[PDB]
Amino acid sequence: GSHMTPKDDEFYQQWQLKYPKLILREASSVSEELHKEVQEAFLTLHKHGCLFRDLVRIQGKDLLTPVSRILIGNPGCTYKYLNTRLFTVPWPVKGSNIKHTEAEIAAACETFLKLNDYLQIETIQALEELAAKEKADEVDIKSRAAYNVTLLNFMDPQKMPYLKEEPYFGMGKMAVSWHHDENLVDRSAVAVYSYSCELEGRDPDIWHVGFKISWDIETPGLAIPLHQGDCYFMLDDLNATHQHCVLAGSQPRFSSTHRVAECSTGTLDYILQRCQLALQNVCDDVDNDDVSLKSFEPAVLKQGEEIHNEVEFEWLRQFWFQGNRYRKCTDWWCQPMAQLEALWKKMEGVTNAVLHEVKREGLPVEQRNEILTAILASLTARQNLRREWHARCQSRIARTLPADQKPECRPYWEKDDASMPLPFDLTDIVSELRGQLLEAK
Ligand SMILES: O=C(O)CNC(=O)c1nc(-c2cccc3ccccc23)ccc1O
Ligand SMILES: [Zn+2]
Repeated sequence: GSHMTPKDDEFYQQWQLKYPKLILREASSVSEELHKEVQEAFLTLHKHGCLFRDLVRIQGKDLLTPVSRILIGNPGCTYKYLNTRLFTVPWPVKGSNIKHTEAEIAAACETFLKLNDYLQIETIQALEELAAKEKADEVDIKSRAAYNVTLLNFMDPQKMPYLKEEPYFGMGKMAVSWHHDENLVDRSAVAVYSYSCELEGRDPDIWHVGFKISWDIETPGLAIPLHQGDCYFMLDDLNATHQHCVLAGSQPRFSSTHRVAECSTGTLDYILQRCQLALQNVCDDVDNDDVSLKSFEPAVLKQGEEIHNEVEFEWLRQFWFQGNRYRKCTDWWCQPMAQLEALWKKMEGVTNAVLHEVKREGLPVEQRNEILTAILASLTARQNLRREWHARCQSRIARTLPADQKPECRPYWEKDDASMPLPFDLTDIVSELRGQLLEAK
């Protein structure tokens, strides 16, 4: 089990033969102005403390990433990985009015937008070249380079020295283990700008990106040295056929990883449209607590309860688990989250209305049982997911974080709370409904 670096004769040919959708643009091909702007933007976002270690979940374990991160991108866009939905700090894309940041921060976002445009152009060029090599559509290519977000990383290996050893090729210390990037548009490229501050095998003191073939530890892995401002590109199916990792050096290092996030169910607009659809079933002359529904058709109720779950667990809890970090950097999401929370509270109202109907004196049991069968999976999931999020929020690792990042379990209410129609813990309700469904016939 071994690896190759530029110091190996076989390196270049092995790069050609087993890893040709991996492209490398050395810092030289990038303008000094852009380097400067980008690097000052990294340092800027670092000074203002905008990068946070994520509290992710892997194989059922709550883990703090060694790396500090922040997501920057199109307004209203999210990127979900390791069960953790990141919300963009917005950059000023076309027809945008952010009005949300502290001067320097905004300028940094603008910069990473500029970086994004450049890397996009380079990715398009390289993908052209690749298709032309293949020769020996255009919309597809522009589509696979349309980076809508960048995920920024920082790590100081001197302050963060608790790093695993690369287990298969002897590549040494890993900042990030072997993985595929999730939640990307199919066959979409990833473009990385790497900014490192200042013998057998790979140089331990220099940062590398490592690549291997999926399922395969026989084919030697590649360890690519990254210096200051080097760029690399994972093109086409590389991210699917291969795995990559980050090999830490000794100095601090920043990176900007530009992605086409698969946000078809990952944007504010999308989840507001979903909420609007759920509340089509609600009589909406006035906003009060007397929620009354237009139909108890099972399909409509199932849909409603499914959307309720989606806005609660994919949006509100995800957002508040992060402890309102990035309020530091922008207030963009404050109103939208308030709005999604109000919509969700109304849906608590809807559920209550269904539970009210299910108990109604003159409701024929057949219709009742149709309703129960329609909503039960949703309520069961709501209960299990609430147990999970509550536990995730209270975990030992979670309580150790600063007060500026303390996982707020939200929304959360006590039974003594008369403002909420339904209890947080639905155990008894789900029991009753199941009991009802199995009554003698
Ligand atoms: O810095 C580099 O040169 C390489 N960056 C990443 O690979 C990277 N990968 C992920 C990532 C995305 C999706 C799923 C993952 C699963 C495990 C580890 C990283 C993952 C996140 C931030 C990153 O910076
Ligand atoms: Zn990755």
